[PDB]
Amino acid sequence: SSRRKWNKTGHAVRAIGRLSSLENVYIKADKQKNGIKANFKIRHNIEDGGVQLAYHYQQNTPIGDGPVLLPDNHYLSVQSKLSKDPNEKRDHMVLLEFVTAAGITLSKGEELFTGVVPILVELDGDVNGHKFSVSGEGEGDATYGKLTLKFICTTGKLPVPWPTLVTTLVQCFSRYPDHMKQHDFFKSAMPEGYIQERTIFFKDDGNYKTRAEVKFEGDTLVNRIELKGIDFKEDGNILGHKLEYNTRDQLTEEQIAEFKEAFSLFDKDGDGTITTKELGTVMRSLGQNPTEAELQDMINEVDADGDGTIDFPEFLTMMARKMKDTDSEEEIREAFRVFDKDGNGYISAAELRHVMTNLGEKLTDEEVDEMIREADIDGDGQVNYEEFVQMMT
Amino acid sequence: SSRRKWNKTGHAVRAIGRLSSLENVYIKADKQKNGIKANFKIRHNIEDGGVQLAYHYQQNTPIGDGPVLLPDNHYLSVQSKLSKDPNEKRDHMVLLEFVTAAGITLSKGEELFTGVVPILVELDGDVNGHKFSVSGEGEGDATYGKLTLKFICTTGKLPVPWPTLVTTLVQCFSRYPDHMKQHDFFKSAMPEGYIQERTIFFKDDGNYKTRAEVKFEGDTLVNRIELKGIDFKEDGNILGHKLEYNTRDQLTEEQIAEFKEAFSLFDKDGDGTITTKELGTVMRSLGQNPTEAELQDMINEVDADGDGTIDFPEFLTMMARKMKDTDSEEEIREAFRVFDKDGNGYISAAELRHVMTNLGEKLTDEEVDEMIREADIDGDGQVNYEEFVQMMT
Ligand SMILES: [Ca+2]
Ligand SMILES: [Ca+2]
Ligand SMILES: [Ca+2]
Ligand SMILES: [Ca+2]
Ligand SMILES: [Ca+2]
Ligand SMILES: [Ca+2]
Ligand SMILES: [Ca+2]
Ligand SMILES: [Ca+2]
Repeated sequence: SSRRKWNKTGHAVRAIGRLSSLENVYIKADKQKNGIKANFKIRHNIEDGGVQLAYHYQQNTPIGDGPVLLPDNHYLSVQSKLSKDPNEKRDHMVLLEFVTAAGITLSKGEELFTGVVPILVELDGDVNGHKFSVSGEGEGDATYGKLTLKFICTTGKLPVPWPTLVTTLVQCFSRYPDHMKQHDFFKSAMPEGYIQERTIFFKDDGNYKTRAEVKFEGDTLVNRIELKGIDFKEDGNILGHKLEYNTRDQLTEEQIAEFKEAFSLFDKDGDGTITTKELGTVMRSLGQNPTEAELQDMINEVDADGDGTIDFPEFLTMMARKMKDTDSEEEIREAFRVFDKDGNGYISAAELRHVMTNLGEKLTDEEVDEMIREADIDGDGQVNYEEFVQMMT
Repeated sequence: SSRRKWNKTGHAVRAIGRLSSLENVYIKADKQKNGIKANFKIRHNIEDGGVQLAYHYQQNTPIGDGPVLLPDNHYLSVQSKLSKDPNEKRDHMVLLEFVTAAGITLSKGEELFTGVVPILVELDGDVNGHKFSVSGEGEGDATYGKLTLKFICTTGKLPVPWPTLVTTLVQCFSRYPDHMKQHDFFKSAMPEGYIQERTIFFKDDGNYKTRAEVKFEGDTLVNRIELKGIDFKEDGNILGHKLEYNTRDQLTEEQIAEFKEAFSLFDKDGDGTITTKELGTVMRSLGQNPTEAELQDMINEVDADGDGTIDFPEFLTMMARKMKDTDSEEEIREAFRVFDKDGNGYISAAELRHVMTNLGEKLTDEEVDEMIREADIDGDGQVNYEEFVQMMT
């Protein structure tokens, strides 16, 4: 039938789009410049529909003369979230970002990034003759590939949309997994730093050319940029400000922080990933004793890059999974039974603290009492299943 | 805060459940019996909530004396869909199943399964003294790991729920990828066949013990089973028929068949998986010429078992992906532009046939006309964007 022919041809053509839709940042060595090159495309959603493509071409070279690491081909996977500060009057962007290297299967610089690192960003721009500046500050935690920053336009109104400046405004904060440590050029160039140059082509519109110096100044990682844009159309998507600010929707900063706290309970050594030993330790603490092979099978069923561990973005994907309403409810039932160790249908204060302390939290009885009090609708001093449901909902 | 503590502890406990939730069928060699062993658990949804667990223990041994293949540890991934025949008065089950081997990273028997194979299934059962029989027939297409069968209770009312009999009622039809051909015990035992024995333990209830002979009789693959159940509770979930029949919901047989037809357009050699060469061929046919490395990157971003190809269940996952309403609409825009080769905003009959013939279909002009006619709301002889949207929606 014609409708069947349409449907199947449609699927095929849509499949081409999904199969060919490279969203990752692809990195290759540039041995002749003792550095790297990258290319990728950014899809900027246009207000009221459509996308504005931005083709990125990138090259990086060391500032110092110390030896650096030149990588085999690989990529970075980026999850970004843009938001606003309700208390901020200046034109601004709040940014949360997780970035993880992958694509390859199973020293001084690395040490600089094991903890939380303060970040300063400064950009002076010229787009079609319009002069502007941006300042940003925040922190980087390369262990989880995490960035949190706030940027301000210090010259008033930004003459271009914030999302077009995201890639320009610190890939040294990417998480490189253990088996890819020898492929992290960005950290290897530290503390002296690297130069990062891009041309960014906005299709049917102008282009940005950027040059940046990324280096430590004392204990702060600093990104200092010059940007120049040319050939932009007065009422194009850029100068005409026709791009969406943030994506609809997104699991929000607060929820992510909750999942991260949960993640830390498993990631006992704080190295940014969960191993079989760590999952085993957690399960053993709650009374379950699966074998090493079983733990490996368990991790495999939710391991996306086959590295044998669950990193934070993998943890997030597992927990953000859709779930049928029936599965969701049964999962909550199973969770209740975990808390309710004696199976009497009520979570006591003693059972709550046993669970949390075993997971690796350090609560006083008074803190446990307050959690109980929060959920204890009928005031009997315990949390029944119905009360537990509300609390988890 | 207490709510934050609850939320994060909740996530952690729920994460344990999702991390530990082995759903795959785990296969290991049983060299002493010249065969294999397996174990897995099935979660049967209980009507009005809850799950009935069924712990499976399995062993298989060859019927013949010819040499067989003993595998390294691996697993089978199963997607099953139960349905009913509205025209069927007998107690019955309609079943569609895709089964794919994995878990291992990068002869006479195999040949028997390269095409569609007819299947007959017969089971004589005794559960708590209740005698019953089931007959089934259908086809297997191991190339896609696909089974399609219909089963009838030939003794009247089935004294147990259909879903509890699914695993008992032909793993020779699993798709084993090229790099795992030496690990396919099931096909290696053919045509002479194998004995398959299980004990299935239903938690807080009775157990099934099964013995089956799976072998070719002429050109038909036959599964002949004896089942005995003991210790079942009169008003347990089994004898009391308290289990859900099918899962809510599921992309339906008709949609899957459309996606399979779409898949075949890429899978030009019909070997059940899409390579970089095949995606390249398809894209080249529509005017796109990505490099081999680009095609490999493209496939990687949607490759789940890292084997470097996209099999049918991987294709389905890619196409069943959630998609934000805005992404969905832009994807349809991009698809339109593919059909509308001259960019005039209208898909002509000439443009439609060019697209379909290049994808690898063989339509007459009259068939193309009918597709146009189906979508051509305003009768101008072409398909505009609004008309295209309706057709894809
Ligand atoms: Ca760890
Ligand atoms: Ca992983
Ligand atoms: Ca209790
Ligand atoms: Ca209570
Ligand atoms: Ca193929
Ligand atoms: Ca694959
Ligand atoms: Ca046209
Ligand atoms: Ca028309």
